[PDB]
Amino acid sequence: VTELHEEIRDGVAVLTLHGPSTRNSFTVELGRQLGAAYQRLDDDPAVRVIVLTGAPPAFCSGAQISAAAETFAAPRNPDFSASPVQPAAFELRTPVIAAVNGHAIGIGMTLALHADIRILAEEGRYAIPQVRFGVAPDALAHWTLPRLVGTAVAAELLLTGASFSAQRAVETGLANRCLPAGKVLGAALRMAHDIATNVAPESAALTKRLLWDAQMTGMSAAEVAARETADHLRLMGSQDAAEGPRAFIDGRPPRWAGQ
Amino acid sequence: VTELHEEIRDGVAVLTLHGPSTRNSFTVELGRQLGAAYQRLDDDPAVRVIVLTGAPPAFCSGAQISAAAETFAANPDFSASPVQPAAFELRTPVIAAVNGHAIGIGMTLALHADIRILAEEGRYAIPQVRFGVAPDALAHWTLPRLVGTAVAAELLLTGASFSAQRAVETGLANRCLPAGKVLGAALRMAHDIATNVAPESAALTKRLLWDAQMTGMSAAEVAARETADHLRLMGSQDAAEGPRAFIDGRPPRWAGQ
Amino acid sequence: SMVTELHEEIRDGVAVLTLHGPSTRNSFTVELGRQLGAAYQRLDDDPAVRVIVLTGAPPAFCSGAQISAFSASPVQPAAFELRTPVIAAVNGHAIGIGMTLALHADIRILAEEGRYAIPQVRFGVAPDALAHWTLPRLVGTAVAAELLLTGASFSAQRAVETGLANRCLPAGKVLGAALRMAHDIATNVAPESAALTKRLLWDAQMTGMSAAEVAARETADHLRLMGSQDAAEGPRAFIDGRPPRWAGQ
Ligand SMILES: [K+]
Ligand SMILES: [K+]
Ligand SMILES: [K+]
Ligand SMILES: [K+]
Repeated sequence: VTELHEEIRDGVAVLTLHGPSTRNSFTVELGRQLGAAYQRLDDDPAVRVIVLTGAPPAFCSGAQISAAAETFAAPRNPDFSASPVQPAAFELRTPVIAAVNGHAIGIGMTLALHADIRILAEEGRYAIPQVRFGVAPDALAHWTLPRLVGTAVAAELLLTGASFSAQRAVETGLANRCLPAGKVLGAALRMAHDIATNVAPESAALTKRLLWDAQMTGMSAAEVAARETADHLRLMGSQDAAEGPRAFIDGRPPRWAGQ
Repeated sequence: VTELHEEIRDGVAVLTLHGPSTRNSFTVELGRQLGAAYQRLDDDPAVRVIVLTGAPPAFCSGAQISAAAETFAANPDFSASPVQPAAFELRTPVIAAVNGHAIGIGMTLALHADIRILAEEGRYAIPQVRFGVAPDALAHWTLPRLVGTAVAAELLLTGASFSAQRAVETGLANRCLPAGKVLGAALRMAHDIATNVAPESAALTKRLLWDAQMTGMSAAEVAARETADHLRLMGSQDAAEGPRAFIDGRPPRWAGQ
Repeated sequence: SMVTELHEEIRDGVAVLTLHGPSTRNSFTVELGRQLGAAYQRLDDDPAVRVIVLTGAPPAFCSGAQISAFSASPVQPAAFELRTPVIAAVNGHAIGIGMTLALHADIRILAEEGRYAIPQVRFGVAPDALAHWTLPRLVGTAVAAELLLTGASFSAQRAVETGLANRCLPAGKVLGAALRMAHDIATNVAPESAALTKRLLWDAQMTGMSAAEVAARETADHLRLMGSQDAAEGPRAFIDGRPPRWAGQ
């Protein structure tokens, strides 16, 4: 069993993948719980940011290989899905930061690719090696990965299943930052608390949803430009648009109301 | 109020955001002037490249925070895209010589250019969400197409500052240089295009590159447009002159089309 | 009258195609393009071929089109339309269509010393072989616009830093590195796993599939693979601590 732990404090929810005996291996039940937690936390107005992390020393070692030799495609309803976490982090209004504190392999990595922002441990092993086991990348990696690193880096990681370093993840655009493992979660939390304190709630929600809706649906430039205008009318019609500059000029923290 | 200055010499037009008392702050009226200049310079056959830059020591500090209260105290034609046409809609190449600080819309408008050279000493940020508004001037569309979704999400959702070096490392900028060298490097690049790149070749290439991004053209549609553009170009004078001039090691004498 | 020749060698699951034209630094012609497209199709269809490596007769990869004093896509099918992985071992100079055809490969390994450029606009023509589409999907729109609108030379190091290339190495090491990568795929990656992964990655780019459509195909491809012997063999080999033996190989 890998459990999902949850703690909410001062506007930041931390979800921890907790399976010490298996380096937090992914399971079907863990995927069900993670999707349910994403939805509930997204809906909770008190939650400004979600941080996803693993019980040290790993983030998520992915599918249990020794336990996956006879996972036949049995006919059933509901059927199997290659997207075992729904909703995906990129479907939420709430920003999601993956504090990848150690090894992230297979679906451990492809689920981390759903987050807006990734901070990776320098000491971690990272790979998407599904094709070396006779299956294929999952959880939308065929779509998320080229949108980070371009098609060549994506093809190399998906077609060879090769391991890559935290440093190469930053160099190629997969990850935002790399740090020693013991510093990763703290950096993610500092970033999360800065969003919770200093970024307006509706500003974050509309910006995240336009960024990702445009990717998900293939919006044209004209369609994105029109939605920025419509989102601006929504934001400028709320007092938070006056509070941001007022608080800055006063030298005080903003008192966000949201809408 | 920041003015727009314009100088055209030897096929290169330089537009300067000139507001020395405010780090070249942006206003809607400046945006209107910039869009109008883009359109006129695009239509001017003598202009091969447009370079956009700021009066030192800044590129453009964006919307003044100090001016926000007056704005929200007071338009049916409001747009989050206050510069139209965008640089990426033109036939004419646009280089942003980002000679210093570029903040907010100062940065998002710079993202419209084909090429960015950034000052190593500059402060760069898109901090709109920290002020209760959101990224503007198509940043939700231009930025992931430069740096990928993760760097884009970090810059847009946190509003954090970033260095010129990080801009180059991630794909936002083409080059970084000390501030006082940025404009000169942009001008050398602009004059190389004006001298050595055929006018219709630049126009068709820029428009296919950007039209395909703007409208999500399929690979098949892009391939068909390349074929059409080639048939247009191969039957023109400049397709003969380019190789002829190269074989002589002389500057080409372009006619355009 | 000699031409750039297309040579082919298949050994241990890896096909090497060589652009062999040392008299012209392996220049490209429409006829070479026809031969390359035909070889890509045949090798894709050959079950014995796990990976195709494209390379040039030293010291060049491909000097591009001849200059003098119909389709802009002269290689069909393109490498990215195949089921079979394609690695371009860009062992030297790749200019013009020499570079834009290299951009069709899944993976590029570039010689550190080589000159690279897409200089068509400097010759009164324009980028070709889908460079307007492949290039921004590697390096972003700014690096793409710079390379296409200036036509200027760029380095292998810059190619790796921007995402155009996967690795850069001294010229004399490039083919060896591509072959080691190819043989690792042939040995350690299941055939249908590579085919479906390649086709979904590229089809989604070619036709602008929505995220929902990509997710649905991942599920359908997983159902296909879970119904295949290689999905049993991968875990079984791992548990045994032995190399996998893929079906029909
Ligand atoms: K929430
Ligand atoms: K013009
Ligand atoms: K084959
Ligand atoms: K990069």
